[PDB]
Amino acid sequence: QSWEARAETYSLYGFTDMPSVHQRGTVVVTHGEGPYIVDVHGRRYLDANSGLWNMVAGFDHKGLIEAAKAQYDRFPGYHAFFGRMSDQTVMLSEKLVEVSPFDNGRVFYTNSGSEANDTMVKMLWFLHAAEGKPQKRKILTRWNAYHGVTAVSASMTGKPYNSVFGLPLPGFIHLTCPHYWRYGEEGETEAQFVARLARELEDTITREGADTIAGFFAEPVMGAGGVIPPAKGYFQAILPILRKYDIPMISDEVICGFGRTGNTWGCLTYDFMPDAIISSKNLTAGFFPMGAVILGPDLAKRVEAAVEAIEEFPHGFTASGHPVGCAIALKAIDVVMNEGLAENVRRLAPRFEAGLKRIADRPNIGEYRGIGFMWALEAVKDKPTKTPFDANLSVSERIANTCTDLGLICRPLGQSIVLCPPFILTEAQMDEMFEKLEKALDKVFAEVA
Amino acid sequence: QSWEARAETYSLYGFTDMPSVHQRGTVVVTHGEGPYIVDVHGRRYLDANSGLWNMVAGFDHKGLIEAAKAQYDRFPGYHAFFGRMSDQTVMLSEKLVEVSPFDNGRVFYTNSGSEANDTMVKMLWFLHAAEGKPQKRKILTRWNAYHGVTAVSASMTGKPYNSVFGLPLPGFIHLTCPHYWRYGEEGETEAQFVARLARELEDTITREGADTIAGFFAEPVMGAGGVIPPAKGYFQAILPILRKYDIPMISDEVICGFGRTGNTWGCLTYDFMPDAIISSKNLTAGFFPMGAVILGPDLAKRVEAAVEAIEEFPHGFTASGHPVGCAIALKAIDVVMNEGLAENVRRLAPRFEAGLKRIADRPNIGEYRGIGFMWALEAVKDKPTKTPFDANLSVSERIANTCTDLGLICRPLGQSIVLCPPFILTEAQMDEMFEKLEKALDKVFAEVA
Ligand SMILES: [NH3+]CCCCC(=O)O
Ligand code: NA
Ligand code: NA
Repeated sequence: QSWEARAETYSLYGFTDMPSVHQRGTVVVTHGEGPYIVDVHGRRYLDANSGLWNMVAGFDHKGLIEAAKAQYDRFPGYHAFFGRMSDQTVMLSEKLVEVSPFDNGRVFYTNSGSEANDTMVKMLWFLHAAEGKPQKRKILTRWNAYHGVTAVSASMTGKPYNSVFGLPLPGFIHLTCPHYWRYGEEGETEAQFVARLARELEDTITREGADTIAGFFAEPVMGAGGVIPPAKGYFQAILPILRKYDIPMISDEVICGFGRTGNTWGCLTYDFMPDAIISSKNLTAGFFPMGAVILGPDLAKRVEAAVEAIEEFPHGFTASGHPVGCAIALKAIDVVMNEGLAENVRRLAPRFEAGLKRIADRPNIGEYRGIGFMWALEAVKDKPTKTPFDANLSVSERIANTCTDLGLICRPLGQSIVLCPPFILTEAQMDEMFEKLEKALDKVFAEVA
Repeated sequence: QSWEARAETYSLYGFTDMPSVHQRGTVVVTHGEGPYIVDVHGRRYLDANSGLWNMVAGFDHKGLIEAAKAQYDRFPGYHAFFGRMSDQTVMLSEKLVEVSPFDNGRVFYTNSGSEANDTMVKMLWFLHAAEGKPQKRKILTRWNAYHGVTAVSASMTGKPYNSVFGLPLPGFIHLTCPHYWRYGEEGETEAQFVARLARELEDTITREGADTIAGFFAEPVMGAGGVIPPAKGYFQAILPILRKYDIPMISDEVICGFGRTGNTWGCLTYDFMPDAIISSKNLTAGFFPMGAVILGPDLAKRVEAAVEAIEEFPHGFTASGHPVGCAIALKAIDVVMNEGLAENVRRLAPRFEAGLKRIADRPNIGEYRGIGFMWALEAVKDKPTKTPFDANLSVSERIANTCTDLGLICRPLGQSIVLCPPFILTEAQMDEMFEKLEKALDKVFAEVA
């Protein structure tokens, strides 16, 4: 019984290309060092995807390892219901409101980012109903958005593949993605593009009626949708319209939270104030499953009041507010902001951007894009016309597979080659990643020209 | 700035009475010992609730503590997507199929039971759609059922409190609860009761159309709905009907999995064979957030064939199949099943019954119920007629409160008192539990009767 065999026999794989995994075998990982992972055959890889955006401190950070173990020595498990919670919970809440852009606020916990978005929607429904508008339920997101995998968070996610579940559910509207390169019109400037989306939102609000719309969620920079920075002035045009019609604005900071963008929050980087923040991933540097909904002052007041009218918030997850996870997050927050990880991103962003600009030079890259330590190259069959490769060429898989074969974990989402390495990444490691990526590109584009 | 005050300030409370957490100190917890917890001032309490059903090994178990720590030392975090996963992940999937009632099958990972129920539903929509019936979407559960708090899992839950959210969503149907004592009609026997719910199921299927019904979910014994064993023969009547009409049966084993009913699974205790299992909570003895969906032979083959047709299953949570969680799970499973914990439940269940049997003697306990290490006492004003006390006497929230005063954590649910202590409980600690409870009951029934 090999590892590959055992894996195939018992696993139902999620987000796994099945013809790749049948033909190649599951890669079974035993440990890591810095930004490297090592499999059971001893084969070693530079994971330029931070595992899954979240391992910003690498795969063996001593401080974080030591922090987790200490909390298990102290108090290994508990909950946050019935008027009881850990000291460690009370601590993170306090810490989180502080690092947040809000002056004061409140914090509710989940296990995943998906749960947090799901919770956020329910909070909105609860809130508008208690404030006299039970019909105020619709949820606005963007095409290419990714907000998670529960029925609701998947309805929030703007991707063709949710049709296999018969989603989105009624009440979830997808507006145009602010990706200027893809969706900008013949001879339309970036400013004209941003004005068209401001206009498109208002039309939607007119079409549906503000009294039926409960919220607007946005990632500051779109992550799993393939690293899409917003067109210039998007949030500046977008927010006032939402204030005008009394539509809560929620910032999904699950990827942008704590550093990847060049700041503590994506909404800092793009200079807007949300009514609430959804945080996860980096929150624990992938050491423990944690999610957080951070309500800004206005929603905090309103939710709090709404609760006391009824006497209980009948919502919550078994492991939410976990002593271990809260401890880890404190340490992770401290490590990122005070032990140089976030600054490392700001420092190396210029060089990272220089590498991609060099790489984008060839016939089959349409553009490069991103910010800080989150970036993507777009593969095209024809550059002038912007036309993608045929589905049957499986260009995405070829690139992933070839990268893996050269010792580089790089995961393309669609025809968007994504790079989101840990923050602990050294200039030499960054060179390693580029050199490996380039070879992969040469090989694949020549197979496929 | 006290602990109580810093708690109130930054925290949003889940499943918490606000009139009594504002009234009494918000209890902040530092550590534990065996089945006892210690707060920030130094008071000890016997937790007859295993934290939240899940701390079956107690709060300071040596082995689990070291297993958790050992894994942080070896590989503190990863994911299970894109053709990769940790060695821990593969061992756990193997061990879950073995330890489950299924001979063979497949495992999908979540962080919580709510996530896992939400997932199972999505799987069913996916599967039936792939097999040519996209309208097969409706989900059957029972009144009083508890399945989670995501929009979908809360819709599955049969509790009036979800109306604050405008839930249940369309498609979610609650059958009568199999609680003979409460829902048995005058003169009607238990055998007749079951016969009637059987008829109700078939009438519901006939009326909706079997092609529109995606699955049937049940807790073998209902937990957070107040510890309810099914009327005798229920699952023996329910199953044949579900099979006659091609409706997948899912056993929600989130509370009942791994020992609490006196067997490895609730479904073994009640001698029925489901099509898939939802597991969480005890899986990690509460040490880590983990959920699992274990598909039996038929649904495994069928889901895999559907995934295969489209080449990728577009579902998964970032922390799914986490290396630490799996390593911890793997250890909890071993501790419960091989180190006496499950066995101790069987050893002490008749003594547990004997205690409640005596307590239920009072004119104010209307009934005891449960099995293994999960029990309820139901409070009543008049025993002959089964009328409860008036709601405004908060007769349960008192017993819970005066219990906490006496050093016993005990959860009130409606008019009933719930006990589900850790599996490690000694005979002496069990008697301490009864001692402290009888005193609480004496004090509260004196006042209220
Ligand atoms: N956070 C999970 C990323 C999922 C990637 C995909 O859409 O293929
Ligand atoms: Na702040
Ligand atoms: Na088995």
